[PDB]
Amino acid sequence: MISLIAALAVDRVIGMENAMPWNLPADLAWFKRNTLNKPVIMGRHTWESIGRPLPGRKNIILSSQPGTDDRVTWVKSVDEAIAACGDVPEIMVIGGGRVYEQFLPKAQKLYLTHIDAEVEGDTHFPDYEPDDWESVFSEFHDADAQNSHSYCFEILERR
Ligand SMILES: NC(=O)c1ccc[n+]([C@@H]2O[C@H](COP(=O)([O-])OP(=O)(O)OC[C@H]3O[C@@H](n4cnc5c(N)ncnc54)[C@H](OP(=O)(O)O)[C@@H]3O)[C@@H](O)[C@H]2O)c1
Ligand SMILES: CN(Cc1cnc2nc(N)[nH]c(=O)c2n1)c1ccc(C(=O)N[C@@H](CCC(=O)O)C(=O)O)cc1
Ligand SMILES: [Mn+2]
Ligand SMILES: [Mn+2]
Ligand SMILES: [Mn+2]
Ligand SMILES: [Mn+2]
Repeated sequence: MISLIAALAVDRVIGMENAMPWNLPADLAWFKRNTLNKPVIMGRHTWESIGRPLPGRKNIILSSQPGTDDRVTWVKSVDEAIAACGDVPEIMVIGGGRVYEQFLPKAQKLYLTHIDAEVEGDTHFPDYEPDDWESVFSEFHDADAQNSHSYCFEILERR
């Protein structure tokens, strides 16, 4: 099973200048909770944004070019990325925009954080078709001293 996980600001913005212009520790905790002990697939730009291997996860990087770090696994196509995960229950695709667009048709589950923040961005989550997805979990949180925007965690499953 392939899942996508992402945090989206208003208008589906997911990044700006290879970074994310919000700091929401509760959402990072959610990301860790839902990805630990699973393989994670990311594009090369997201690998450079994260800046180091994510511990406790098999890190698979998509790039057309040879890899430059043997602490992670480098693959050259979508099919190779999936195969490199082996026979696990759930593969997590962690972006960025180009990678989400290629894996969305293959995904059964979306883990989305909707952040109530107006962010100029240069990268968006794919338009997906709402009729294709059932919301199975949602949990809203007001802003607090640690998280400066309200946010909603949602899980959707392909109908
Ligand atoms: N809000 C969130 O949840 C979230 C999550 C992840 C990322 N982001 C943000 O997303 C932005 C980065 O996204 P992006 O769309 O620019 O880049 P991306 O999807 O991270 O990386 C694209 C790169 O991945 C490689 N790639 C993708 N598909 C491939 C394929 N089929 N075969 C081979 N290589 C492939 C290519 O590398 P080569 O050029 O080396 O061939 C391509 O240039 C940043 O702003 C980051 O902060 C946000
Ligand atoms: C840019 N990026 C890709 C990306 C994909 N999907 C996402 N989905 C959502 N919901 N929120 C995102 O921020 C998000 N980010 C990342 C991803 C992870 C990290 C990072 O440092 N993670 C640590 C933190 C553990 C903690 O603080 O509790 C860890 O996991 O151990 C940094 C940048
Ligand atoms: Mn092929
Ligand atoms: Mn197999
Ligand atoms: Mn806000
Ligand atoms: Mn599209």
